[PDB]
Amino acid sequence: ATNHNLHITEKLEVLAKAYSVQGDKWRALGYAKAINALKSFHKPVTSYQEACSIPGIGKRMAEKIIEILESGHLRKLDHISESVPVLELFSNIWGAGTKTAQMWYQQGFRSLEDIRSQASLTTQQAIGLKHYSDFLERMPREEATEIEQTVQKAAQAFNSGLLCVACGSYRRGKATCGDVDVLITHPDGRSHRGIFSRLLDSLRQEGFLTDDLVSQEENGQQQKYLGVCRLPGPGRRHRRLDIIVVPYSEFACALLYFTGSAHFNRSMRALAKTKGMSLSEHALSTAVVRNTHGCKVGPGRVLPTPTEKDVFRLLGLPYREPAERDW
DNA sequence: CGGCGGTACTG
DNA sequence: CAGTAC
DNA sequence: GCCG
Ligand code: NA
Ligand code: NA
Repeated sequence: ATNHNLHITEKLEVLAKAYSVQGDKWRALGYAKAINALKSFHKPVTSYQEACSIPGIGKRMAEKIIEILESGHLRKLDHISESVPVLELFSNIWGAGTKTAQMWYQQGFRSLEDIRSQASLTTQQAIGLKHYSDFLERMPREEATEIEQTVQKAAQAFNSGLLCVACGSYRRGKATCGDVDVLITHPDGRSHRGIFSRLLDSLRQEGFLTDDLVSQEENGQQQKYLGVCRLPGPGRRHRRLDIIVVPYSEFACALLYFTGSAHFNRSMRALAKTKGMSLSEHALSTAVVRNTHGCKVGPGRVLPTPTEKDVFRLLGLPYREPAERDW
Protein backbone atom coordinates (compact mmCIF):
# COMPACT_ATOMS: atom_id res chain seq x y z
CA ALA A 1 0.00 0.00 0.00
CA THR A 2 0.92 3.69 -0.11
CA ASN A 3 0.53 6.59 2.33
CA HIS A 4 -1.62 9.39 0.93
CA ASN A 5 -1.62 11.20 4.27
CA LEU A 6 2.09 11.66 4.90
CA HIS A 7 2.29 15.09 6.47
CA ILE A 8 -0.56 14.02 8.76
CA THR A 9 0.88 10.69 9.95
CA GLU A 10 4.30 12.28 10.39
CA LYS A 11 2.83 14.73 12.84
CA LEU A 12 0.77 12.06 14.64
CA GLU A 13 3.88 9.87 15.04
CA VAL A 14 5.57 12.70 16.91
CA LEU A 15 2.70 12.86 19.38
CA ALA A 16 2.53 9.06 19.61
CA LYS A 17 6.21 8.73 20.51
CA ALA A 18 5.88 11.46 23.12
CA TYR A 19 3.07 9.59 24.89
CA SER A 20 5.07 6.35 24.69
CA VAL A 21 8.27 7.58 26.32
CA GLN A 22 6.20 9.37 28.97
CA GLY A 23 4.66 6.01 29.76
CA ASP A 24 1.15 6.65 28.50
CA LYS A 25 1.13 3.28 26.73
CA TRP A 26 -2.62 2.96 26.16
CA ARG A 27 -2.85 6.37 24.57
CA ALA A 28 0.20 5.51 22.44
CA LEU A 29 -1.48 2.27 21.39
CA GLY A 30 -4.57 4.11 20.22
CA TYR A 31 -2.34 6.43 18.22
CA ALA A 32 -0.55 3.47 16.61
CA LYS A 33 -3.85 1.95 15.40
CA ALA A 34 -5.00 5.28 13.95
CA ILE A 35 -1.63 5.90 12.32
CA ASN A 36 -1.78 2.51 10.61
CA ALA A 37 -5.28 3.08 9.30
CA LEU A 38 -4.26 6.42 7.77
CA LYS A 39 -1.36 5.04 5.73
CA SER A 40 -3.32 2.09 4.35
CA PHE A 41 -6.22 4.26 3.14
CA HIS A 42 -7.41 4.50 -0.48
CA LYS A 43 -7.29 8.30 -0.55
CA PRO A 44 -5.96 11.32 1.27
CA VAL A 45 -8.42 12.24 4.02
CA THR A 46 -10.47 15.24 3.09
CA SER A 47 -13.13 15.49 5.79
CA TYR A 48 -13.88 14.88 9.47
CA GLN A 49 -16.79 12.58 8.63
CA GLU A 50 -14.58 10.51 6.36
CA ALA A 51 -11.94 10.35 9.10
CA CYS A 52 -14.46 9.05 11.65
CA SER A 53 -15.69 6.33 9.27
CA ILE A 54 -12.31 4.66 9.65
CA PRO A 55 -12.13 1.97 12.35
CA GLY A 56 -9.52 3.20 14.82
CA ILE A 57 -10.28 6.90 14.39
CA GLY A 58 -12.81 8.62 16.66
CA LYS A 59 -13.66 12.26 17.37
CA ARG A 60 -10.38 13.14 19.04
CA MET A 61 -8.11 11.66 16.38
CA ALA A 62 -10.23 13.02 13.52
CA GLU A 63 -10.05 16.51 15.08
CA LYS A 64 -6.26 16.40 14.95
CA ILE A 65 -6.18 14.91 11.46
CA ILE A 66 -8.38 17.67 10.07
CA GLU A 67 -6.40 20.35 11.94
CA ILE A 68 -3.27 19.12 10.20
CA LEU A 69 -5.05 18.73 6.86
CA GLU A 70 -6.27 22.31 6.90
CA SER A 71 -3.52 24.27 8.68
CA GLY A 72 -0.53 22.08 7.91
CA HIS A 73 0.33 22.14 11.64
CA LEU A 74 -0.61 20.40 14.89
CA ARG A 75 -0.51 22.79 17.84
CA LYS A 76 -0.24 20.09 20.50
CA LEU A 77 3.28 19.44 19.24
CA ASP A 78 4.24 22.92 20.47
CA HIS A 79 3.32 21.96 24.05
CA ILE A 80 5.32 18.73 24.25
CA SER A 81 7.67 18.52 27.22
CA GLU A 82 11.31 19.29 26.51
CA SER A 83 12.20 16.11 28.39
CA VAL A 84 10.83 13.85 25.67
CA PRO A 85 14.00 13.54 23.56
CA VAL A 86 16.02 12.60 26.66
CA LEU A 87 13.40 10.16 27.93
CA GLU A 88 13.56 8.48 24.52
CA LEU A 89 17.36 8.37 24.73
CA PHE A 90 17.27 6.75 28.14
CA SER A 91 14.56 4.23 27.28
CA ASN A 92 16.49 3.15 24.17
CA ILE A 93 18.63 1.36 26.71
CA TRP A 94 17.60 -2.28 26.89
CA GLY A 95 16.20 -2.92 30.37
CA ALA A 96 15.26 0.71 31.03
CA GLY A 97 11.64 1.73 30.39
CA THR A 98 9.75 4.92 31.16
CA LYS A 99 9.93 4.69 34.97
CA THR A 100 13.69 4.35 34.96
CA ALA A 101 13.92 7.08 32.31
CA GLN A 102 11.81 9.45 34.43
CA MET A 103 13.90 8.68 37.54
CA TRP A 104 17.15 9.42 35.73
CA TYR A 105 15.74 12.62 34.24
CA GLN A 106 14.58 13.84 37.63
CA GLN A 107 18.08 13.14 38.93
CA GLY A 108 19.21 15.68 36.35
CA PHE A 109 20.82 13.25 33.88
CA ARG A 110 20.66 14.32 30.26
CA SER A 111 23.09 12.14 28.32
CA LEU A 112 24.33 8.58 28.00
CA GLU A 113 27.62 9.77 29.48
CA ASP A 114 25.64 11.06 32.47
CA ILE A 115 24.10 7.60 32.80
CA ARG A 116 27.40 5.84 32.34
CA SER A 117 29.14 7.99 35.01
CA GLN A 118 26.52 8.51 37.68
CA ALA A 119 23.41 6.39 37.16
CA SER A 120 22.77 3.25 39.13
CA LEU A 121 22.36 0.51 36.50
CA THR A 122 20.88 -2.97 36.68
CA THR A 123 22.99 -5.82 35.30
CA GLN A 124 20.75 -5.87 32.21
CA GLN A 125 20.80 -2.09 31.75
CA ALA A 126 24.60 -2.02 31.91
CA ILE A 127 24.75 -4.47 29.02
CA GLY A 128 22.12 -2.47 27.17
CA LEU A 129 24.12 0.68 27.81
CA LYS A 130 27.41 -0.93 26.74
CA HIS A 131 25.88 -2.02 23.43
CA TYR A 132 23.68 1.06 22.92
CA SER A 133 24.72 1.94 19.40
CA ASP A 134 24.86 -1.65 18.14
CA PHE A 135 21.40 -2.41 19.52
CA LEU A 136 19.86 0.68 17.99
CA GLU A 137 20.69 -0.27 14.45
CA ARG A 138 18.76 -2.84 12.44
CA MET A 139 20.91 -5.55 10.90
CA PRO A 140 20.55 -6.67 7.26
CA ARG A 141 18.45 -9.87 7.10
CA GLU A 142 21.52 -11.51 5.57
CA GLU A 143 23.29 -11.17 8.93
CA ALA A 144 20.21 -12.49 10.76
CA THR A 145 20.44 -15.57 8.50
CA GLU A 146 24.06 -16.13 9.56
CA ILE A 147 23.02 -15.74 13.19
CA GLU A 148 20.27 -18.37 12.75
CA GLN A 149 22.72 -20.69 10.95
CA THR A 150 25.18 -20.37 13.81
CA VAL A 151 22.60 -21.39 16.40
CA GLN A 152 21.19 -24.15 14.17
CA LYS A 153 24.59 -25.67 13.48
CA ALA A 154 25.46 -25.76 17.18
CA ALA A 155 22.04 -27.34 18.02
CA GLN A 156 22.11 -29.95 15.29
CA ALA A 157 25.49 -31.08 16.61
CA PHE A 158 23.54 -32.52 19.54
CA ASN A 159 20.63 -33.84 17.51
CA SER A 160 20.45 -33.58 13.73
CA GLY A 161 16.68 -33.87 13.80
CA LEU A 162 16.18 -30.54 15.59
CA LEU A 163 14.05 -28.03 13.70
CA CYS A 164 15.35 -24.44 13.90
CA VAL A 165 13.66 -21.28 12.55
CA ALA A 166 14.30 -17.54 12.92
CA CYS A 167 11.07 -15.70 13.61
CA GLY A 168 10.14 -12.04 14.13
CA SER A 169 10.54 -9.46 11.39
CA TYR A 170 13.01 -11.82 9.65
CA ARG A 171 10.38 -14.47 9.08
CA ARG A 172 8.01 -11.69 8.04
CA GLY A 173 10.51 -10.99 5.23
CA LYS A 174 11.87 -7.60 6.27
CA ALA A 175 15.05 -6.28 4.66
CA THR A 176 16.45 -5.43 8.09
CA CYS A 177 15.80 -6.84 11.61
CA GLY A 178 16.11 -5.34 15.11
CA ASP A 179 16.95 -8.71 16.63
CA VAL A 180 16.83 -12.43 15.92
CA ASP A 181 14.59 -14.97 17.65
CA VAL A 182 15.59 -18.59 16.97
CA LEU A 183 12.85 -21.10 17.76
CA ILE A 184 13.88 -24.73 18.25
CA THR A 185 11.81 -27.90 18.52
CA HIS A 186 12.03 -31.59 17.61
CA PRO A 187 9.38 -33.45 15.54
CA ASP A 188 9.67 -36.57 17.72
CA GLY A 189 8.10 -34.69 20.64
CA ARG A 190 10.84 -35.51 23.14
CA SER A 191 14.34 -34.89 21.90
CA HIS A 192 14.20 -31.10 22.46
CA ARG A 193 14.66 -31.80 26.19
CA GLY A 194 18.16 -31.23 27.56
CA ILE A 195 19.18 -29.22 24.49
CA PHE A 196 18.78 -25.65 25.78
CA SER A 197 21.56 -25.71 28.41
CA ARG A 198 24.05 -27.59 26.23
CA LEU A 199 23.32 -25.27 23.31
CA LEU A 200 24.00 -22.10 25.31
CA ASP A 201 27.12 -23.71 26.67
CA SER A 202 28.39 -24.57 23.20
CA LEU A 203 27.59 -21.08 21.86
CA ARG A 204 29.39 -19.65 24.91
CA GLN A 205 32.47 -21.78 24.53
CA GLU A 206 32.93 -20.80 20.89
CA GLY A 207 32.63 -17.09 21.77
CA PHE A 208 29.38 -16.39 19.90
CA LEU A 209 27.37 -15.40 23.00
CA THR A 210 28.96 -12.31 24.52
CA ASP A 211 26.45 -11.34 27.24
CA ASP A 212 23.33 -12.81 28.82
CA LEU A 213 20.34 -10.61 29.59
CA VAL A 214 18.18 -13.46 30.88
CA SER A 215 20.12 -16.70 30.79
CA GLN A 216 17.06 -18.88 31.34
CA GLU A 217 13.36 -18.19 31.48
CA GLU A 218 11.09 -21.19 32.09
CA ASN A 219 7.52 -20.74 30.86
CA GLY A 220 5.68 -24.05 31.14
CA GLN A 221 7.69 -26.43 28.93
CA GLN A 222 9.29 -23.59 26.94
CA GLN A 223 12.83 -22.42 27.68
CA LYS A 224 13.85 -18.94 26.61
CA TYR A 225 17.25 -17.26 26.46
CA LEU A 226 17.65 -13.52 26.00
CA GLY A 227 21.15 -12.28 25.26
CA VAL A 228 23.76 -10.85 22.94
CA CYS A 229 25.75 -12.48 20.20
CA ARG A 230 28.44 -11.42 17.76
CA LEU A 231 29.36 -13.29 14.61
CA PRO A 232 33.05 -14.15 14.10
CA GLY A 233 35.16 -11.83 11.96
CA PRO A 234 36.31 -8.23 12.08
CA GLY A 235 33.77 -5.40 11.79
CA ARG A 236 30.95 -7.45 13.35
CA ARG A 237 28.42 -5.71 15.63
CA HIS A 238 26.83 -7.10 18.81
CA ARG A 239 23.26 -8.22 18.15
CA ARG A 240 20.24 -9.06 20.28
CA LEU A 241 19.52 -12.80 20.14
CA ASP A 242 16.73 -14.80 21.72
CA ILE A 243 16.65 -18.61 21.70
CA ILE A 244 13.45 -20.50 22.53
CA VAL A 245 13.19 -24.29 22.84
CA VAL A 246 9.68 -25.72 22.83
CA PRO A 247 7.93 -29.11 22.65
CA TYR A 248 6.65 -30.05 19.19
CA SER A 249 3.01 -29.83 20.28
CA GLU A 250 3.40 -26.09 21.05
CA PHE A 251 5.58 -25.36 18.00
CA ALA A 252 2.84 -23.97 15.74
CA CYS A 253 1.57 -21.55 18.40
CA ALA A 254 5.10 -20.58 19.47
CA LEU A 255 5.98 -20.00 15.83
CA LEU A 256 2.98 -17.77 15.37
CA TYR A 257 3.63 -15.79 18.52
CA PHE A 258 7.33 -15.12 17.94
CA THR A 259 6.75 -14.32 14.29
CA GLY A 260 4.32 -11.64 15.33
CA SER A 261 4.13 -8.80 14.75
CA ALA A 262 3.10 -7.64 18.26
CA HIS A 263 0.11 -5.89 16.66
CA PHE A 264 -0.91 -9.04 14.73
CA ASN A 265 -0.68 -11.12 17.94
CA ARG A 266 -2.93 -8.64 19.75
CA SER A 267 -5.56 -8.82 17.02
CA MET A 268 -5.44 -12.62 16.99
CA ARG A 269 -5.98 -12.76 20.78
CA ALA A 270 -8.95 -10.40 20.34
CA LEU A 271 -10.40 -12.62 17.64
CA ALA A 272 -9.93 -15.79 19.73
CA LYS A 273 -11.70 -14.06 22.61
CA THR A 274 -14.74 -13.42 20.37
CA LYS A 275 -14.86 -17.15 19.72
CA GLY A 276 -14.52 -17.97 23.41
CA MET A 277 -10.92 -19.07 22.98
CA SER A 278 -7.51 -17.89 24.14
CA LEU A 279 -4.31 -17.85 22.12
CA SER A 280 -0.86 -17.87 23.66
CA GLU A 281 2.65 -18.93 22.68
CA HIS A 282 1.70 -22.40 24.03
CA ALA A 283 -1.69 -23.14 22.61
CA LEU A 284 -5.01 -22.24 21.13
CA SER A 285 -7.39 -23.10 23.99
CA THR A 286 -11.05 -22.96 24.99
CA ALA A 287 -11.61 -20.07 27.40
CA VAL A 288 -10.76 -20.65 31.07
CA VAL A 289 -13.34 -21.51 33.69
CA ARG A 290 -14.80 -18.56 35.62
CA ASN A 291 -16.71 -19.14 38.86
CA THR A 292 -19.82 -17.50 40.31
CA HIS A 293 -17.91 -14.29 41.00
CA GLY A 294 -16.34 -14.35 37.55
CA CYS A 295 -12.81 -15.30 38.52
CA LYS A 296 -10.66 -17.82 36.66
CA VAL A 297 -10.54 -21.14 38.49
CA GLY A 298 -9.03 -23.58 36.00
CA PRO A 299 -7.32 -23.40 32.60
CA GLY A 300 -9.22 -24.21 29.42
CA ARG A 301 -8.57 -27.20 27.25
CA VAL A 302 -6.00 -27.10 24.46
CA LEU A 303 -7.20 -27.35 20.85
CA PRO A 304 -4.31 -29.21 19.18
CA THR A 305 -2.79 -27.31 16.27
CA PRO A 306 -0.01 -29.17 14.43
CA THR A 307 0.66 -26.24 12.06
CA GLU A 308 0.09 -22.53 11.94
CA LYS A 309 -2.62 -23.21 9.34
CA ASP A 310 -4.47 -25.31 11.92
CA VAL A 311 -4.65 -22.30 14.22
CA PHE A 312 -6.16 -20.04 11.51
CA ARG A 313 -8.58 -22.84 10.50
CA LEU A 314 -9.93 -23.34 14.04
CA LEU A 315 -10.34 -19.59 14.33
CA GLY A 316 -12.30 -19.50 11.05
CA LEU A 317 -9.64 -17.36 9.39
CA PRO A 318 -7.99 -17.42 5.99
CA TYR A 319 -4.33 -18.33 6.40
CA ARG A 320 -2.02 -15.32 6.36
CA GLU A 321 1.56 -15.66 5.19
CA PRO A 322 4.17 -14.27 7.64
CA ALA A 323 4.87 -11.32 5.26
CA GLU A 324 1.21 -10.31 5.62
CA ARG A 325 1.32 -10.16 9.44
CA ASP A 326 2.62 -6.62 10.11
CA TRP A 327 -0.82 -5.61 11.38
C1' DC B 1 -16.65 2.83 31.92
C1' DG B 2 -13.10 -1.20 31.44
C1' DG B 3 -10.20 -3.77 28.24
C1' DC B 4 -6.52 -3.22 25.07
C1' DG B 5 -2.82 -11.17 27.21
C1' DG B 6 -0.55 -12.95 30.57
C1' DT B 7 3.77 -14.07 31.78
C1' DA B 8 8.91 -14.83 34.09
C1' DC B 9 12.37 -12.77 36.27
C1' DT B 10 13.75 -9.85 39.88
C1' DG B 11 13.71 -6.91 43.72
C1' DC C 1 3.70 -5.58 44.38
C1' DA C 2 6.09 -2.95 40.49
C1' DG C 3 9.30 -2.50 36.37
C1' DT C 4 10.61 -4.48 32.07
C1' DA C 5 10.34 -6.99 27.84
C1' DC C 6 8.56 -10.76 25.48
C1' DG D 1 -6.13 7.19 22.19
C1' DC D 2 -10.40 3.71 20.34
C1' DC D 3 -14.07 0.25 20.75
C1' DG D 4 -18.21 -1.95 22.54
NA1 NA E 1 -14.04 5.00 13.63
NA1 NA F 1 14.42 0.34 27.03
